[PDB]
Amino acid sequence: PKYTKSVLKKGDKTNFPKKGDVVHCWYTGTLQDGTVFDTNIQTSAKKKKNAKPLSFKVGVGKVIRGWDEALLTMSKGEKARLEIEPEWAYGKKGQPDAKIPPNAKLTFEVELVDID
Ligand SMILES: CO[C@H]1C[C@@H]2CC[C@@H](C)[C@@](O)(O2)C(=O)C(=O)N2CCCC[C@H]2C(=O)O[C@H]([C@H](C)C[C@@H]2CC[C@@H](O)[C@H](OC)C2)CC(=O)[C@H](C)/C=C(\C)[C@@H](O)[C@@H](OC)C(=O)[C@H](C)C[C@H](C)/C=C/C=C/C=C/1C
Repeated sequence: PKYTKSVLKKGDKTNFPKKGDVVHCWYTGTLQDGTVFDTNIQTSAKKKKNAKPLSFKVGVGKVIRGWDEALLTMSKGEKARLEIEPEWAYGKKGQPDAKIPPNAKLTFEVELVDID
């Protein structure tokens, strides 16, 4: 796989998402030099899902390839760090209009909040 995952806080080890499911996630993304280019983790309130965690369906290509594959190995509660090679993120061109330089390897802390 072209990502690397380190478990930072262990999940419940029972509830894992399948390719069907909708996952609810908090995240922070940093570029190589350390600058966080995006987070949804909030210092005003979490409360109550204000603001709301990210939601998408796993395994169906709604998100970048690194996220899609890594979410399938996480259990509910798990906070993990993910280093994703450019090939499994925004690749050669990157996404300039969204702060992603060309050929950036990207590091994300991700936390699985809930699965339905
Ligand atoms: C302001 O914050 C943005 C998130 C930003 C966008 C730009 C990137 C730098 C970034 O900074 O986040 C970022 O941190 C990032 O790289 N992320 C977001 C967190 C998950 C991983 C990654 C990502 O894959 O983003 C995604 C990346 C940008 C796009 C994918 C790239 C690969 C390709 O396979 C996919 O095609 C399907 C599109 C953005 C998302 O996580 C959102 C949730 C999903 C989509 C937009 C698409 O799946 C779309 O499909 C048409 C949908 O079905 C959605 C649900 C439809 C509804 C109406 C739109 C919601 C839009 C929400 C946008 C949000 C909260």
